[PDB]
Amino acid sequence: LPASDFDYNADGDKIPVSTVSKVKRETAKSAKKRLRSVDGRLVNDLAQLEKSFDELDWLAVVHADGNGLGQILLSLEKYIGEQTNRNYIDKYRRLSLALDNCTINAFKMAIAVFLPIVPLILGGDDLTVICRGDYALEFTREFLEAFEGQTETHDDIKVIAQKAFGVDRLSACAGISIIKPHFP
RNA sequence: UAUUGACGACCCCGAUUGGUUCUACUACAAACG
Repeated sequence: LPASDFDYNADGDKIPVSTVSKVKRETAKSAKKRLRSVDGRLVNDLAQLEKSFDELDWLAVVHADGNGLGQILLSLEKYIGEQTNRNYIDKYRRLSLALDNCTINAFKMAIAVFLPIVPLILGGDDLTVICRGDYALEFTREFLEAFEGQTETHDDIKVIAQKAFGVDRLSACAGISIIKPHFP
């Protein structure tokens, strides 16, 4: 885009930026708050990992994505049980909230493996975070074990998954880059 | 029953270990005000 505003690069030099880029950077402040608020152990900023954790020799972007919700929602009329509108809304709504809670709860469990971890996106059935490298396969194993364990026990998912796939759980998968800290 | 009647060199290397252990990329420049 054309330049419209000025902002500061990571070196702190003033640079030309678009109004798109400018409003994104303005909002990163409210984002970093909300992500940290999930758990006090979390680090607010990649800069704050660099402050608090100079020992790090590696870093890992984790990206994790929930599985099957789209096909369930495309078919949810089958799975609500009683074929009535009032039940559809309730089941649809609670299922959607339940997966957000499962992702949050599974995340607050998994971080016990470390806290040198910065969340980037954390909501719905979808997670991505910057971990301490050489703790991310273990954090993601623990997260995916805890995401299943959450969706097993979480009543609002349990019965639907049973009718959808014959087991009372959902699943998620993860990509784990594992990167040296200055790498893009 | 125990006689016949003297010659002649050999060995030339043999057995075994034949790799073992550590370091396997490290900082960077692009990420981050």
